[PDB]
Amino acid sequence: EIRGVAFKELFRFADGLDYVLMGIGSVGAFVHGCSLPLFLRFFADLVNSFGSKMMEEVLKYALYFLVVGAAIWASSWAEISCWMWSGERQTTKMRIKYLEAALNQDIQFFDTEVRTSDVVFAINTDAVMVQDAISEKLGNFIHYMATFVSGFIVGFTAVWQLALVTLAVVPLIAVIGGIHTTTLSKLSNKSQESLSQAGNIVEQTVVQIRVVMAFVGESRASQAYSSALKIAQKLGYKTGLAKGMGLGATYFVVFCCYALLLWYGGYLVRHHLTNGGLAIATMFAVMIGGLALGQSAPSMAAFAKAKVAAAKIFRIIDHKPTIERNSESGVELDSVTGLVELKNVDFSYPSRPDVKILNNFCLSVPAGKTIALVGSSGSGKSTVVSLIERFYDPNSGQVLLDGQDLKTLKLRWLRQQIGLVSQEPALFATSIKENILLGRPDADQVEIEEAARVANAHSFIIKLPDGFDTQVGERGLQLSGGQKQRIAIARAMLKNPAILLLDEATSALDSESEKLVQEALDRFMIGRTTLIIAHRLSTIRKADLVAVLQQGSVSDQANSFWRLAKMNSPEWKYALLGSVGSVICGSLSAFFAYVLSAVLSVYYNPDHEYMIKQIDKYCYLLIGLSSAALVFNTLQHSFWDIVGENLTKRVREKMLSAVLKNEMAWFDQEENESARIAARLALDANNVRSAIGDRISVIVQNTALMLVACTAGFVLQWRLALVLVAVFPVVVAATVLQKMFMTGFSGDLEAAHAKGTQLAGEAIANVRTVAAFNSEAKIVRLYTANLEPPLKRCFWKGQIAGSGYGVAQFCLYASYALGLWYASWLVKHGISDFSKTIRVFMVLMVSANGAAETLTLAPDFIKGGQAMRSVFELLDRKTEIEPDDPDTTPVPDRLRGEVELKHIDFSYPSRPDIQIFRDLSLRARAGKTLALVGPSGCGKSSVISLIQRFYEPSSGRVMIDGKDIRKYNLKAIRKHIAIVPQEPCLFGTTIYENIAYGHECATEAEIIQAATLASAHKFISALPEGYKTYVGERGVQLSGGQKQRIAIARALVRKAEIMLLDEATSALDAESERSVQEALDQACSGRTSIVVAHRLSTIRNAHVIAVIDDGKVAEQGS
Ligand SMILES: Nc1ncnc2c1ncn2[C@@H]1O[C@H](COP(=O)(O)OP(=O)(O)NP(=O)(O)O)[C@@H](O)[C@H]1O
Ligand SMILES: Nc1ncnc2c1ncn2[C@@H]1O[C@H](COP(=O)(O)OP(=O)(O)NP(=O)(O)O)[C@@H](O)[C@H]1O
Ligand SMILES: [Mg+2]
Ligand SMILES: [Mg+2]
Repeated sequence: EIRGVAFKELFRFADGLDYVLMGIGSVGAFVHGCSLPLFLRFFADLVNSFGSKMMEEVLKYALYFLVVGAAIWASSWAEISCWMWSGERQTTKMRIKYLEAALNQDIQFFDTEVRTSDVVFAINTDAVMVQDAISEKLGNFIHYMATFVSGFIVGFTAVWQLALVTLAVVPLIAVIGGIHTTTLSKLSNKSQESLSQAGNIVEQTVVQIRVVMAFVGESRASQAYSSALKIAQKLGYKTGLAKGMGLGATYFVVFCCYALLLWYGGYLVRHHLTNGGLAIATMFAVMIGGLALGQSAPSMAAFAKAKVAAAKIFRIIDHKPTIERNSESGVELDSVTGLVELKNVDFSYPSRPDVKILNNFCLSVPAGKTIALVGSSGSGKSTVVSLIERFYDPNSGQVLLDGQDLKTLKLRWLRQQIGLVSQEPALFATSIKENILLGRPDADQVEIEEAARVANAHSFIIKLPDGFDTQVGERGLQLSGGQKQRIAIARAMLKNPAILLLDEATSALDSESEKLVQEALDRFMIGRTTLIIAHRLSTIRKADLVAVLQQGSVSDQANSFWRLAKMNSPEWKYALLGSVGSVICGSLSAFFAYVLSAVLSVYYNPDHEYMIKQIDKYCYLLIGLSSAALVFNTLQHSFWDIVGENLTKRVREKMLSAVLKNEMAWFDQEENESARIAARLALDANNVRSAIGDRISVIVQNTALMLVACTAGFVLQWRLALVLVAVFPVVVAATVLQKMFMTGFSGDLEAAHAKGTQLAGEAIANVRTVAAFNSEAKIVRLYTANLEPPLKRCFWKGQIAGSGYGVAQFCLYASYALGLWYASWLVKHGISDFSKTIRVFMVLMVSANGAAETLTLAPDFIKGGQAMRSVFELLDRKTEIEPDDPDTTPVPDRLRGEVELKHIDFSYPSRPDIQIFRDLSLRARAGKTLALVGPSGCGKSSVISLIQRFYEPSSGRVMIDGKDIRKYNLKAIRKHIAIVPQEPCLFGTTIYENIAYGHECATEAEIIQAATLASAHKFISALPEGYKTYVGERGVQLSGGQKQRIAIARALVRKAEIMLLDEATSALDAESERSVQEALDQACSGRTSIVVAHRLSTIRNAHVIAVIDDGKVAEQGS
């Protein structure tokens, strides 16, 4: 465990405006806290002048009443509004600083101790925790502490002995608070770690959603999510028990102190030290102070959790990169020529330090000559590029640029002078114009068009209906395989480099397109040096020099609450128990007041023996009620917290199931992206937990207190005015809370922050891409621009919450003061008695304090309405393609494999103007392989997407074994289909689990057999941990050939009747490609295949050869 930061450390992001907002909020909280005890003492001093003509007194007291009401209104408004706005400002600044600190970390930091889900969780949940600490909760804590201090001061003014003996309660409260905060901080640390793991599971599931549904992995993902959430719910159970114990102990100590105060006051009255009224005022003040201490628990609860979260964030924020770019003092060579050398480079990756990738590696790329880096799969090559880009510093060697060590000069102008086309083109979620513009932000439109033209990208871009502004793709999945690669080539070529690195730039392209791109590059590489990694002889022939790499060298209720209750029925037992506890607790509060007020009339009896006996009896009653309050506070808090934990866990499971049940058209939307979906789920769960589950107990307790106050008013026959004043707080609280909830339940602008979260997710998922193009500052600027609208919306919400709290406080104070005036007027005139009114008004004060505690929950209700609307909008949505229709034609156990497409007319939901298929009739024979060929955008992968019902054809019929796939069970039919994705990314797990993802249960021997049949066993066994090696966030800690061989092994261990396959032989050496192709041909004999090929030599015995020309039925015979 890591120790949390100091409380002061929470305020390192405050500026002058934040300081003045915090000061105004603190002044308002202090004045609001002192308003009540000074008001009571002022009435005590006002009684005499009220008894003592009348019109002048009434007018003066009315104007003083108006002044005090205005002061209370302003103070209670500021205490909420200023604190909310200041907390939001500091939280936004801290999020921006966290993103900026994370973005300029080393590359080795992102495959070691941070993931994309980790940063998303830090931006969302930990930041909300820190905000809740520095938001209006701090203002409430200051208000309660001011109330306690004011009560002690006025008690000291009235009776100094009683105030002094009251002052002995603070050490016990301090000890209880310290113990409770320590336990809560540790439990919250563990719970937050578990929740981060669960969020990682969710994000990884959504990112690879096509692979997840293709291999029927929704159930496994849901089970893993539930298993992760079980730990969090157990820690929540423990947290609720700890909170119950703390609140019970605090109430027990406060009530025992009350009884001791009562007995000591009786002793003082026995002598001639103090009279009745002074003890009355002191009892009132001490009661208010104890109630304030009781209500100040949620602030202390949030403080420790947010201290832990802020420690977690500040660990990343204060972390300094080990590369240590020499931005202040670098060489900054002026006229770079192009001579780049690797001299005696000994390099081993930080993730696997034992494996030495390069030993004594020497390679001199000349000033203006091209080097073709031929070599084996998983042997240098892409690592060498990572050395030139300064992704990793060489461990025991040197990298030189024009005879200058790269570590002695800043890497900013390096990456500005290097144009990189990586193995996997990492495209962002913006438009393709912004993706191309990443190379040079300050470029004209004509320059962008020229860069696209030379990179052979203009033809397919101008054909798009939206042109260059086409905003498609999260990982580029809304473009074809070659389109995103050509866009990456255009992006790299726009930034005119002196050194150009092409790590398999051609890779997956059509023959004509590949020739055009390579010729344009050749006429583009005349004056600049280039390092090219390519396993195709076409580029090698044109290359100037060739280097062979071997062995690392060179050779409302109706729609929100009742639906939750129906969903969460099998907890109404626990809730009921907790409910009664809360109710009981509230009763004691009222009851306690009554008892104390009764003692207030015993003090005046001259009979000392009878008075002493009454004092003793009431002291025993108070001790019994104190013990009961202890027990029932513990019970109510523990059970309400277990109810909240069950609520949140069931909500999370239901939301994840709803997300995973949807179709591709849903996932191909800007709102329904992986980082945004994960952030939505996490924020919704956190809001329905903290703002609803943690407030139901206090809501029902205060409601019960107010109702029992009204019931005692009816039983004891109070006047109609008194019961009206008692009822008024209930109506005010109900109206205010309903208004805040409806404000929350109607409208939002969280999508502005959701865009920032998604931008951070893309930036962290593509740290190599953002680093190579020096786009960290651009990402930070876009993040700040996205975060401003949430800042202003939260400003407005804080304004309305402060106004509501202020008006409610003013109404309560006005009602109480008018009641006080009426009661004193009744007593003076003798129309009513005295002791009865005293009990009436003590109970009234307790009820009003409970109502204020209820009113304190406005922002929580607003965010609870937000969360409820979000979760129910997610749940209500119904999918277009149901993953499993119960009433379907059964799938035969031995599927023949007669997959066909008849008159298929298909248009993607996104960009629906383009008609991908116009009357496409493709047929695959039973058990025979079929090859799909054509241009890049002809739709070869669209056929694969149509086979698995990712999207439905508009007017086409896709047929399986002579039966429509629509009338089959989608989950059942998907178990007989095995695919390999076009760009085979892996999950954030081991090789063993990645391969085992293909089949439900496949023990160990089957996994080994699949690995051998994919010719992947050799390198996996050569790894230090074998099949248990962690492969990275998306398989980043592996080469392309190894990743694709692992994907092939997974598709093989699926052992399906219809292996769709694809161009899975790319990114593989000629020998490796031949071995994999021979093994696949041997394994797939007798089973139908729909393999697509870009190199026609691979499909030598593919039987039927089908071309896709004009998106229609082209030649199919051969
Ligand atoms: N971040 C990383 N952590 C650990 N190992 C890594 C990492 N990145 C790459 N490797 C390993 O580096 C080894 C060789 O370097 P690499 O650059 O992947 O080779 P390559 O020859 O370019 N592969 P390929 O493109 O498929 O032909 C592979 O076995 C990888 O598993
Ligand atoms: N989700 C999507 N939304 C919109 N268009 C899409 C989407 N997915 C694919 N496309 C388009 O579908 C067309 C064909 O792409 P694809 O189905 O990958 O064909 P392909 O022939 O397999 N490509 P390639 O591997 O490069 O040869 C392209 O114009 C894509 O931009
Ligand atoms: Mg490579
Ligand atoms: Mg494709």
